[PDB]
Amino acid sequence: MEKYNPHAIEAKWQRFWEEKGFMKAKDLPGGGKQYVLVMFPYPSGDLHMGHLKNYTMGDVLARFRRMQGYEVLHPMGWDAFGLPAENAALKFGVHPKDWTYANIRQAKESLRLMGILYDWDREVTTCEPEYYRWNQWIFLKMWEKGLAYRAKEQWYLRITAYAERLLKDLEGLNWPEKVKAMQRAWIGRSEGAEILFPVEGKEVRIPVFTTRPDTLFGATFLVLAPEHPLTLELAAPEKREEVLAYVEAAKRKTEIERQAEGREKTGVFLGAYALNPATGERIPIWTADYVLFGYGTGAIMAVPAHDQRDYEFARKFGLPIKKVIERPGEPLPEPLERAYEEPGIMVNSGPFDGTESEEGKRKVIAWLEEKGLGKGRVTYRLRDWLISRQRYWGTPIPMVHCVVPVPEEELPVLLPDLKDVEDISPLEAHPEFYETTCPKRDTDTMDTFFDSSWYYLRYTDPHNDRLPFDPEKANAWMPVDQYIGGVEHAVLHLLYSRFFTKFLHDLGMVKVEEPFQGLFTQGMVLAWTDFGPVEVEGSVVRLPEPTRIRLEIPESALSLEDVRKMGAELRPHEDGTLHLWKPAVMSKSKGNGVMVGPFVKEQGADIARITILFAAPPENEMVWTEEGVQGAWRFLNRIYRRVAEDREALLETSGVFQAEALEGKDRELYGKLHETLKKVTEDLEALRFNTAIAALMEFLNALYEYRKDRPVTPVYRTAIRYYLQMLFPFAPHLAEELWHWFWPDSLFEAGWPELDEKALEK
Ligand SMILES: [Hg+2]
Repeated sequence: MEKYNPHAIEAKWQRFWEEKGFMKAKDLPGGGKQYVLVMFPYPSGDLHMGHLKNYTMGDVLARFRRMQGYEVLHPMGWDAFGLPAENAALKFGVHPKDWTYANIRQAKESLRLMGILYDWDREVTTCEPEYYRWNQWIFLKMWEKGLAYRAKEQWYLRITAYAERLLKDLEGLNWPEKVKAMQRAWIGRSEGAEILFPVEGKEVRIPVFTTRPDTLFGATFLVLAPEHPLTLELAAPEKREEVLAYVEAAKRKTEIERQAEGREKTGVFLGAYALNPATGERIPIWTADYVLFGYGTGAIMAVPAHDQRDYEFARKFGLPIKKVIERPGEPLPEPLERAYEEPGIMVNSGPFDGTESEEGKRKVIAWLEEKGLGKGRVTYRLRDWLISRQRYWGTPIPMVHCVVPVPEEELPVLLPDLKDVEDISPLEAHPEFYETTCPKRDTDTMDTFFDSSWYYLRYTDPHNDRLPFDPEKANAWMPVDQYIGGVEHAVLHLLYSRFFTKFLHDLGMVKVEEPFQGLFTQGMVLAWTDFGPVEVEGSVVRLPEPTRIRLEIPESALSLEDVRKMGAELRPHEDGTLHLWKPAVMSKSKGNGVMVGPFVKEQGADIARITILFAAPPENEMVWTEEGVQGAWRFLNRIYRRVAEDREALLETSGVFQAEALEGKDRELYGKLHETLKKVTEDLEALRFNTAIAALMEFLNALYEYRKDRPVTPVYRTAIRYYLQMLFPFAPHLAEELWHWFWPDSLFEAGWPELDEKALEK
């Protein structure tokens, strides 16, 4: 009897599935659908098992949903723009376009060889004009809606205008809490307050914003930015000269060097005074370079005792320092050597004395609103999105500097046609490019994050040359049911995407306001890596510089316990010394990547898929090991052997039987079959792919145990049929192969087995 052999059968089925177009997505789903999306990769060459873990996950879900009868959209594309292609050009002296298309061909083959099936008709390549013309289109619509502006002097997207919705809409979002929390923390909603300071002898009252209203009684002076309209106006007669000069000198500088840590503290007393609303005390008004006009109201109240910058300023110019916050368990030192910036208890704050700091902010705000001295104001840490880039390989900003927007019908604004590779601001060295008539071209390209903030919508209508996409098509496929990928480092991408969707929704183009209904997070794939020799003495491990550098840690010494805790192990080398080994993120740089092409050629696709899928929960990190590979071989070998051994008998057997009439082991098998179907189905729907495989391994053992006592029976034949259907999503090639031994059509046409509720009883 022969044995399982991945070679030949896999290439056979891969072509079969493609030609049959089983995974082609309909233009408009009708009565349900499933949109399975995996984060598209940067076209940087051949992929390794780390990348394939995500793509395999997507293929499993897609095949499963397809078998259930859903209309499935599982597309692949390329995040082609960016620096990678540019660095390559400067290295190999090749056009970025050529390097990209070559890498695309390789990655595509790697995906195909793993048995991954996409609707390639919906392929997108971001570096193509057919795609980035729509980036420019969207950019104009944002400009037209006041969401895109220029500021000193690059372009920005007013994402902060959606800060509140980006935060609020998270509540109804069914994502992992850890991801939602990272979104919340990045946006950073904070409770603040705008306080009004009356100016002695003047009509004007100076507005000041602060997140520490709890320290109001400690405000000993005000500080206006030099560019503040009140700096010169309030400047006393015998101070206007000095102030005027300072203001001018301030402009000659930049906000970076003004807010630069280390520089000496400079400033000028305006000769004018303000009244502290809380104490009614008279405080001097100053102007200083460290205060910028762009933030808050361009003016701040200074609380030396609780803000280190104000402390240094007060100390340098001899300004009063008043303590109003203390630690709960001890009074502050006297005199004060530095500012105490942490929460505590309010003191020297009139009626607020003894009030806990955080709660005190609310009391003071509420107090200010009642007396009409100030109001609560919400602030966000989230800043606007800087999209301007001085690079060649990117989407050109559709703007002209006569600042006029390029006409919608004149789009796209194509990139210059080089002559040199070193020729790559890059757009500035192209006179025949920026030289145009007013309706000079902008010489900046868009941050590639712009490209990826809506690619999932383009997939719904990839060939539309009139709009980024037809609302009808997009609304039919959206939202994405499961977005697959690592999130640990995708805070921005997720935020930017949600932003784009909400904007496109405001334009009436998208029904939903949240692009990803579900996040299928994937942990990193690791691989045992040799970091170098070490020297051990007692419980201490000395790390030679080369070894320590590869590990990227500050310790030149580790305890045996530290080594264990990090998941490392000291292993004897033939060189006669011990080396420190440890699972490390699989990446080309680390030189620990397991390339798809080579592996599949030497082993197989199903073997790789099972190795990845069974290693651990998808959300957890996993280590690719030869042990896992052999375990995969063993499992596939046993499935093949079981069916091969009973092939002759199975052929002469009918699968028709009466469940109620089953007895003994036959009835026991029927029960186990359906319990397995339930576990596998629910594990798949819950994204617990490793446990689904475990259930299949367990049921395979039950099949072997059954055949010890019973022959090939109708119920057994049905169990084999169901098994192959349940196996298809995980190891599609072997499943399809064995299926054709007894059945005519493809597993894609067999559907998903129907669960028998009653069989689960008792
Ligand atoms: Hg391109």
